[PDB]
This record gives sequence, structure tokens and C-alpha cells, in this order.
Amino acid sequence: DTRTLSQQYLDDVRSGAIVIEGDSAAVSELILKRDIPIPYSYIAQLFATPNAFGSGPACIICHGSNNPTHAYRGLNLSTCDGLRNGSTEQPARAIFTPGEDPKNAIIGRRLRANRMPLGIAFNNPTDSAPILAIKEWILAGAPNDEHFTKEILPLFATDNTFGPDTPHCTTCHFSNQEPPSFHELNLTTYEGIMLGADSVAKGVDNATKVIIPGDPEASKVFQHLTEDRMPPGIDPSEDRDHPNTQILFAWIKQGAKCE
Amino acid sequence: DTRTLSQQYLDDVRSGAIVIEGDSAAVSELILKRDIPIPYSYIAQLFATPNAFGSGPACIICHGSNNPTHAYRGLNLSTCDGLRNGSTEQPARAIFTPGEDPKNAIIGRRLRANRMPLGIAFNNPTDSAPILAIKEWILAGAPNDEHFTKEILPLFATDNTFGPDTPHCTTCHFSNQEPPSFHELNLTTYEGIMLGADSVAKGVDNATKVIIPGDPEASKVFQHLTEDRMPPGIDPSEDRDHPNTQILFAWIKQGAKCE
Amino acid sequence: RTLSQQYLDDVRSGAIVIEGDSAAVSELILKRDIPIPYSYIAQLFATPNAFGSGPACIICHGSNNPTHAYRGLNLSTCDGLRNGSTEQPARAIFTPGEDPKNAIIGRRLRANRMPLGIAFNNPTDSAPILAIKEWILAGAPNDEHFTKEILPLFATDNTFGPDTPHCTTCHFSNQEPPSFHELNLTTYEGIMLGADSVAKGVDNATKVIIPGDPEASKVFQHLTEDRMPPGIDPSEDRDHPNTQILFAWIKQGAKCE
Ligand code: HEC
Ligand code: HEC
Ligand code: HEC
Ligand code: HEC
Ligand code: HEC
Ligand code: HEC
Ligand SMILES: [Cu+2]
Repeated sequence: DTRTLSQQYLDDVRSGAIVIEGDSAAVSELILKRDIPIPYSYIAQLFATPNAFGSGPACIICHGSNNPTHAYRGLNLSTCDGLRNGSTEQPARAIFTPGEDPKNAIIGRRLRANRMPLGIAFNNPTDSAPILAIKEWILAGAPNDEHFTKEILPLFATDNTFGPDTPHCTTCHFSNQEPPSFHELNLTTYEGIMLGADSVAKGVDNATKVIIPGDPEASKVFQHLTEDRMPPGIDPSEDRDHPNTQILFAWIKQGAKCE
Repeated sequence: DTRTLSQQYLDDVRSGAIVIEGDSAAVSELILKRDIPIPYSYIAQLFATPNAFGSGPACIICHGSNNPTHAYRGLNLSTCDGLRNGSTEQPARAIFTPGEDPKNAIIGRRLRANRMPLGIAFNNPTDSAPILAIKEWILAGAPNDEHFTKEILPLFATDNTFGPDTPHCTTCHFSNQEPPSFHELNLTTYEGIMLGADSVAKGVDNATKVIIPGDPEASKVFQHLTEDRMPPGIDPSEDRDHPNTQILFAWIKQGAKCE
Repeated sequence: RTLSQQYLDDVRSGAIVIEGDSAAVSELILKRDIPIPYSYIAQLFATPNAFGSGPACIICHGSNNPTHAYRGLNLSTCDGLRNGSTEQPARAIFTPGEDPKNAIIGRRLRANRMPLGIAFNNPTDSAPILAIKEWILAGAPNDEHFTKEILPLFATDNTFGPDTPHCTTCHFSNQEPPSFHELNLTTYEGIMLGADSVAKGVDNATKVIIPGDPEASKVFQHLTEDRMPPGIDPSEDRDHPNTQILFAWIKQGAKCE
């Protein structure tokens, strides 16, 4: 306001306006809430340092060029224009959009979204028959037909469908009750699937839909089935809301500026 | 005098001159004792990296500019001259002096000194009424009068004085013997407060004076009451003598050179 | 085929195998020979705990000036790395394009000083060590002098430092447990046979004594070389991913790109 950070701070401690709820309160209340500008120099350091978002190798080792024989997906995370360009190998695509919330863009999911069924190792195929079966079903408008009930619905209910020694989805997702069904997602019936997640904990018409008929690419189910969290092999129990993840998101929302 | 580092090393393992007590033996005995020059590049990396002096966000996020609307206190820790300039927002002040021991300068206190009462959260006011009373009392020459006995002395003995759900000072500071009273500081009486800390182990007057009559700014009591340890929210039990802190001090003592 | 293409082909083949937390590095970075950029390597020597607990390498090895850097060794620059130690006795710490596993840089990162746990403030030139060095120089014979004066050094407590166990505590047979690296130091034949004799053939065994040459002898190396950074705890991972990436870079030519 022409007001200094210090002044807003001193006013905020009087007010009681700052609330400390968790280990990441410094980041949450003083950095994100105050919209402090994030320098690209810090962002560069995140992609270059190991364990920057949770245990594993530095992103730039495997994604350090727009050459597809030196870097996976022709994705260059080591430069500001590279980040903005995204994957250059066909099918080429951006991994976020400057100025927009990246939480559910490709970069957001790769940092925060555990592959399903939870715990499955990255060396299991993401193009397997069951996955492609679901992809096609979603494409066909995700109908509730004979075919679905017979050939698709049991994929969520059978052990070892997407890899050896893996539990059926409905082990963890079988009701809309807060525990024991995670995210209150119920994958036992057609209706449970199209209802989506968190319908009890949030609005029933603010429920997180997991199937988007006509669109496999935007379907949380298909995304979770096909996207390995980064860096590859990162354990599921690693914090999905790492402060560096949040500082990264802030930088993107601020324009992904090379300044 | 004229020996190489290696030569002094080989001499000292023979002498028994090198002594090992803690994980930081490498640092204390081989780096600090030999005044190995610290490169600014390393120092820069310390303020730019999360957890560099203990758990928390990187300094340069909150202190990355001399613009007080982009950086707390207009303090720029991200450049060498920025470090040398210190806080630029009024009241502007240096946080250290090149060539001088920074242990008890503002930079040293912010890294090593836990705010009191120990454990208190940073969203409590540092200018509250009790703090101003104590400050006033110190300004007036810290007399042992009626006002002190009635209005100041009990501030060290009452729960929740400096914030909600905080223990009274005399919980941990009530005698001059090493356990159970921390740093042998006794705040139950006037004489104990003016005697200070560390009176048995180094003193009784090689003791750390904690009240400097006439000068609240230099008084450890007032400092510990008003200064939050950095980064904000850092847990008190985090090492106060982190090797990176010591390396930082070394760099400052060596002239704070920009290479 | 591209990296992505070799990857997707490899997951279908069953070609990728996962054994440890460090699976990503071994199978996706080392096995596909992704080029390692010097900029990353630089950051390794400049960051504390990069290869395991301890100060950043460049603090102690940050110049070719021996009053500013141990051994006049500069790890902070690419030409510095290739140069190695400049203080007499000057020597390179690796050779570009060759596996550095057993070069000086490799031993200082992976080889715990022996006997395991001995502190770095113990002399690496003590009488027992010179005795062993001399015995190796003389061709490592199995004579009277060896049996009476050398062999017992490996079976006696507090030989190489105060409160240190006899070597044969951990090295007395050729099986993975209980004898580490299948090394048997109780007999002449055991010492000359070496390590890894079961896991490799008996004629692919890793020799730990190289007669005539102490500098190249694994026994003498372990007795005299402190793992870096000084004071690093022995139980620290000897196969740190950063160590492996470093080795990859060196093998790739140690390019200043
Ligand atoms: C080598 C072990 C890698 C490390 C280190 C990182 N990633 Fe990764 N990434 C890797 C693979 C094998 C793949 C899949 C390639 C394929 O063709 O299927 C990916 C993919 C991504 C993507 C998606 C790109 C797209 O166009 O959809 C992203 C956004 C991504 N990786 C990000 C990322 C991050 C943030 C990393 C550091 C935490 C990281 N990668 C490291 C292999 C490796
Ligand atoms: C227990 C080991 C589970 C198995 C088996 C499956 N899922 Fe899962 N899922 C689980 C948890 C703990 C979470 C929360 C997110 C996290 O990583 O902790 C999830 C989340 C999902 C979601 C997203 C819900 C949302 O609100 O966005 C989806 C769409 C999902 N899971 C789908 C899914 C599928 C298709 C499964 C069979 C392959 C499956 N889950 C199994 C725990 C577990
Ligand atoms: C945001 C979460 C911050 C982080 C990261 C760091 N600091 Fe900080 N600092 C922050 C605030 C809100 C304040 C108080 C402002 C006020 O008006 O009271 C401070 C204060 C300091 C100071 C004191 C400057 C002075 O003039 O007295 C110093 C020297 C300081 N901080 C240093 C510092 C260090 C070393 C950090 C990394 C360990 C660090 N800061 C991070 C907020 C935040
Ligand atoms: C127990 C939770 C404590 C409470 C209550 C108070 N203090 Fe404390 N103090 C405590 C410890 C463990 C230490 C050592 C430093 C550290 O953080 O580990 C201290 C130190 C001080 C000092 C410094 C003495 C010195 O040698 O510099 C002072 C001046 C001090 N404490 C003052 C103080 C005040 C004013 C308190 C009530 C508001 C108070 N302490 C409470 C532990 C505890
Ligand atoms: C100070 C605590 C040091 C740290 C940090 C690192 N090293 Fe070190 N190094 C140190 C000493 C005292 C010595 C012995 C010198 C002598 O005269 O005996 C060494 C030696 C080495 C060597 C050997 C060079 C040679 O000519 O044989 C190497 C290759 C080495 N150190 C590497 C190294 C690495 C990789 C480090 C970071 C993990 C590192 N050193 C840090 C002191 C210190
Ligand atoms: C138990 C505390 C041990 C004592 C006593 C000795 N060694 Fe050791 N050794 C031990 C381990 C766990 C290992 C694995 C590698 C590592 O650095 O941790 C080793 C290895 C060796 C080797 C290397 C063989 C190879 O790499 O192929 C040698 C040559 C060796 N040890 C020799 C040795 C000597 C001379 C000892 C007495 C001074 C000694 N060892 C004692 C565990 C233990
Ligand atoms: Cu305004």
C-alpha cells in the first residue's frame, strides 16, 4: 500500500492476524500471504538440487536439455525459458501456464500426485491393457453400460491389475466416509466413480470429480494411473505440500518471471 | 608461521594438538583454528538455501532487496554489499561490522539467540506493555526501587505475561547452580537479575551481564524478549552453534570480502 | 531412440530392476548414460553433506595455494579438479575417461580408514604402518619376519590406535557375513588372496596386497587414508548417489561443460 513488509507484520502480530498451525507457518503466513516476489534464482536452485521437493535426484539431471536423447521428454528444467516451454519431444506440451495456479497442471501433479494404486513402482507400465481400457471408456463418454460393468468396473476391484503385488483400488476407496475411504472416494460402483472425491467433506457439488467424460487427459483417475510422481521412486509418504513446492507455485502464479 | 596447511596438519596429529569432541571437530579444529579463508560464494549459498543454519526457509526469500515492500526491514542478504549495508528501513542499522566478532551483533543474535520465554511463537508482540515496562526500567538506570519490586520483578514470575500459554521466566531461571537453573541465571530477585548468568562456571564476575543499566538495546534480557530467532519459527532445540554459523562468523571476521 | 523411448521400452521388457532407494539413479541416469553437467559437479563440492555428513569440500580444498588449501588441492574449479593436488608430492586425484572408483578421489569418498572407526587424529605414519609398508616393498614374502612381526599386527588390539579392535575381528574368513568383503587377514594366504574371492572367481579376486607397491595396496591405503570429509562416520553410505554421478562425470571425460 506503500506499506512496508515490516509494517504489515507488526500490525499482523498485534491483530492476532497471523496464526501458527503447522511446521510451515513461516512460509504460509509471511511469504505466500504477503505475495513476496519469488526470484527466479531460487527456482533455478530447486531444479538443480537433490531432495529439493522430497527425496531423490535433482530434476535437471534427467531433464536438462530440449534434446530428447539427453533429457526425458525434451524437457529443460534448468532454464527459465525451458521451464516455460515444457516438454519439447512429441507430443510437445507446456507443463504449466504463467500466471495461473499450477496445482493441477502437469508440473503440479508430477510433484504432488502419487501414482495409483498407492505405492506402485515406476517400472510398471503406464500403457498396460487395463489402463488403455479405462482410457477408452472415458473417451466413449464413460457410459454406464453392460460393457462397463463387465469389463471396466472390476479393474478397480481386482488385486494385481496394474502391477504385481498391488492391492485393488477398492481396498482404500470404497465409501464416502472420511475414514476409512481415503478422500471419501468410492470406486466400487459406477455412481461412486462419477461422484468423485471429498463430496462429504466439501460440497456435494464441489466434489472433486475423478472422471471427466470425453477427456482421459483431464481425469484424475487416468492421471493417477499413468503419472509417476517426481523424482521417480519418491516415496508416497513424502510431504505432498513441501514448502518448496509452494514457493514454486507462487513463482508460477506471479508470472514465471525470468527476473 | 611459514608452514602449509598440510604441514601443520601432520604436525598436529603427532602433537596430539587435534582433539575430537563432537561432529564439528573437523570444522572447529581444521577450519576455524587455522583461519582458512572463507569464500563469499559459500556465504551467498548459505543465505540462499533452506535449512542452512537450521530448519526453515531460505533467508533471501524474506530478505532479498533494499526495497522495504519486497523485503522485511529493507534488509538484503542476497548480495555482499547488501549484507554490509544491513537493514535499510527506518531505523536503519548494520547487522555486523567487517573484521569484528559478530557473535553478539544483530546477525549473531538472530541466528543463535532463542527468544524468551523459550519456545514462544513469533506472532507475539515484541513491543507489548510488559516489554516496554522493562525497557523503561532499564533506561532509568535499572534501580532496585518500589516500582521494580511491584511492577517489574513479577513480570519474570507470572505465566502468560509475554504471550498466551507461556511459562514464567523463573520456571527455568531461579538459582545459580547449573542444573536445574539454565545458564545459572536467577530472575527471582533484583540481585540475581543484576548478577547475571554463567556465574559459577566462568564467574562469579566473568559473568554475562544480562541487564546493562541505561541501555535496553544492549541488555540480553531485553534482546531475548524482543528478537525472534531466524528463520521465524525455528525450533529452540535446533543447534545454536551450527557449523555454518561459525563459518559465517569467520567470514565476517576476515573482512566480509566479496570474493 | 530417445531417452523417453528407451524408458518406455525398458519398463515393458521388465528391463528396469528396483533394488534400493537409489534405483532412479542407477537405472535411469547411469545405465542410459545421461551426460552429467560440470555445473552440478561444482555444486557437489560446494555444498555441505553432498557425499555424506560434513563440511563442504571447497572450504578445505579451495585453492592451489597450500597455505589456503590442504595439499594445494582445488576442488572448486573444473581445471582444479583435473589438476589434483599441487603441493609436493603433487599428484592427480583422477584421470579423465577412466573409472575413478579406485583412484584417489574414489578412495577418499568411499574407503573408510581401517581399523573401521579409527579417528582422523591418529597418525598414518606409525611404526606398525611403516612395518607393513616395508614388508610390502620387500615383495610381501611369507618368511619368519612376516609370521613373527607382521602377521600379528592384524590380530592385535590397539595396534593402529587406542581402543581399536584387531582387524581379524571383522576379517577372518571368506564369507560375506561374518567377514566383510570376504577378506581374511588371519593368515599369509588369506592376506594375499584378498577380497571378493567368492563373489568373483578366485582369479578375479580383489588383491589387497600388491607386492613391491604399497601405494597401490588396498591394505596400506586403508591404513593411511582418512575418508572425506574428515570425521565422516563410517556407517555413512559408501554408494551415495552423488558419488556415483561424480564418477559418471569423470568417466564421461570430466568435461568443463
Ligand atoms: C531421472 C531419474 C529423473 C529425475 C531426476 C526427474 N525425472 Fe521427471 N521424468 C522422468 C521420466 C522417466 C519421465 C517419464 C518420461 C515418459 O516418456 O513417460 C519424467 C516425466 C516428467 C514430467 C512430465 C513431462 C510431460 O511432458 O508430461 C515432468 C513435469 C517431470 N518429469 C518433472 C520432474 C521434476 C519436477 C523433477 C524433480 C523433482 C524430475 N522430473 C526429476 C525422469 C526423471
Ligand atoms: C491405498 C494403498 C490406496 C490404493 C490401493 C488406491 N489408492 Fe488412490 N489414494 C490413496 C490415498 C491415501 C490418496 C490421497 C492422495 C495421496 O497420495 O495421499 C489417494 C488419492 C486418489 C485419487 C485423488 C483423490 C482426489 O481428491 O484428488 C484418485 C483419483 C485415486 N486415488 C485413484 C485410485 C485408483 C484408480 C486406484 C486403483 C489403481 C487407487 N486409487 C488405489 C490410497 C489408495
Ligand atoms: C520469512 C519467513 C523470513 C525468513 C525466511 C527470514 N527472516 Fe529474518 N526477519 C523476518 C521478520 C518478519 C523480521 C522482523 C521484522 C521486524 O520489523 O521486526 C526479521 C528480522 C531479521 C533480522 C533483524 C534486522 C534488524 O534490523 O534487526 C535479521 C538480521 C534477520 N532477520 C536475518 C535472517 C537470517 C540470517 C535468515 C536465514 C536464517 C532470515 N533472516 C530469514 C522474516 C524472515
Ligand atoms: C525454560 C523453557 C525457559 C524459560 C521459561 C525461560 N528461559 Fe531463558 N533460557 C533457557 C535456556 C535453555 C537458555 C540457554 C540458551 C538457549 O536458548 O538454549 C536460556 C537463556 C537465557 C538468557 C541468556 C543468558 C546468557 O548467558 O546469555 C537470558 C537473558 C534469558 N534466558 C532470559 C529469560 C527471560 C527474560 C525469560 C522470561 C520471559 C526466560 N528466560 C524464560 C530456558 C528458559
Ligand atoms: C577440512 C575439515 C576438510 C574437508 C572439509 C575436506 N577435506 Fe579432504 N583433506 C583434508 C585433510 C586434512 C587431508 C589430508 C592432507 C594430508 O597432508 O594428509 C585431505 C586430503 C584429501 C585428499 C587427498 C589428496 C592427495 O593428494 O592425496 C582428497 C582427494 C580429498 N581430501 C578430498 C576431499 C573431498 C572430496 C572432500 C569433500 C567431501 C574433502 N576432501 C573435504 C581436509 C578436509
Ligand atoms: C570391524 C570394525 C572392522 C575392523 C576391526 C577392520 N575392518 Fe576392514 N572393513 C570393515 C568393513 C565394514 C569394510 C567394508 C568397506 C568399508 O570401507 O566399510 C572393510 C573393508 C576393508 C578392506 C577393503 C577390501 C575391499 O574393498 O575389497 C580392507 C583392505 C580392510 N578392510 C583392511 C583392514 C585392516 C588392515 C584392518 C585392521 C587395521 C581392518 N580392516 C579392520 C570392517 C572392519
Ligand atoms: Cu497505497
